[PDB]
Amino acid sequence: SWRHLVCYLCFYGFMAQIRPGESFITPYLLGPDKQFTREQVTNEITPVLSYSYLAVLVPVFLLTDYLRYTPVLLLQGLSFVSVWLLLLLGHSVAHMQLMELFYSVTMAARIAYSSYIFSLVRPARYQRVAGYSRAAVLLGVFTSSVLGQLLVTVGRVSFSTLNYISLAFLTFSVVLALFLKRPKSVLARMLRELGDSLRRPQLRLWSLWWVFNSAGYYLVVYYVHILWNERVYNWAADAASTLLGAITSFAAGFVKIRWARWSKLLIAGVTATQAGLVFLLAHTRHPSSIWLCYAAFVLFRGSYQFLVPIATFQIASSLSKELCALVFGVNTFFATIVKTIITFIVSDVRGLGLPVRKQFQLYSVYFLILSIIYFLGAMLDGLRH
Ligand SMILES: CN1c2c(nc(N)[nH]c2=O)NC[C@@H]1CNc1ccc(C(=O)N[C@@H](CCC(=O)O)C(=O)O)cc1
Repeated sequence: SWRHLVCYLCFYGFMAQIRPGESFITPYLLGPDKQFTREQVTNEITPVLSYSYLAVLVPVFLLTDYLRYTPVLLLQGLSFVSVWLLLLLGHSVAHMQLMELFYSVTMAARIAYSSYIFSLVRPARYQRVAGYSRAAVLLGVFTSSVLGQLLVTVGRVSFSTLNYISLAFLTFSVVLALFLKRPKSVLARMLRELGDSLRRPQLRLWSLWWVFNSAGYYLVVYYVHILWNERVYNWAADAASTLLGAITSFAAGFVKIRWARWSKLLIAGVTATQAGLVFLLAHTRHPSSIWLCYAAFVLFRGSYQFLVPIATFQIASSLSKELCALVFGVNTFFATIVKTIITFIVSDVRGLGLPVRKQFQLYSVYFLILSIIYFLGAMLDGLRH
């Protein structure tokens, strides 16, 4: 299986992220297809995603490496199929809450594929496979967005037919996941090994990056989404951003930079670049600079997605046991915790309610201080002689 091991896995990663009808879930609900209201979707349906995500991210990471990453990938595929079954056949708001819960389950289980990538290949070329995997996933997301948008805009396709197409694609993704090769008080032993592994320098630094920079990137992405929502150029920017992320993840898969040294400077410079990109993003105004702003966000996802195929790799090379998925899940869970803490701090009305521009200035400052802390840490241990 020289061709059936990593090529097939990246093929499945690409085809499992194809969902032409995913990007139009809201407008499909708000129309002469479900007869929903904006208030119903934005109170009783959308927050169910957040509730379920920061509840189901825990068991998924806790047991995902125990059952060898294949059954939970099949569960993610079946959960996408269940999401689209609820979408095609759902009237009460309870069914849409169930659909949001299942979509949250898939979002939680993405880490399972992220770690199954490392569980398959031999622990030597981890980086070159992480890059390929992230590139395949981002190509899948970009293809899904492009296909859905061109099907609804260039062609004349009703949302029902698009959702049927997406259901067929998800069924094929489940069929593809069926054939994946399954690799070879447990909680106390796992926690002890987790604490033992966190003492390593590279794993510690990159886990901190995943906890903080990923949370910042999620916050920035969601708030650019709401800011642009608050039109064809929106999908154009999102698709271009995903494409640049895929290209940069492939490049990171090809990167040869040493990691014992010349690594903290790398993360510091990448985070500083992200801070500058958000800095430019916040202060765009009525003039055509918005177009230039449209580029900056793309470069934003051209930076964070340049480090995920590296970070995961650098965590896969520092975990002696087969706990490469528990650490990824802990990092994602804590990133979600940090993101929701910040959202409670600023986004909510009961919190420090500020305009979106103020939020983006605050995120620029937060990325800048993260990069400054990383730079200070790099300089503190620079000599050690
Ligand atoms: C279905 N969800 C939803 C909706 N719209 C409504 N009205 N209700 C919903 O529940 N639109 C899609 C949304 C899903 N929300 C999200 C949240 C995060 C990501 C997300 O993780 N995007 C990745 C892109 C790359 C990838 O998929 O791996 C990211 O980097 O943020 C996707 C959808």
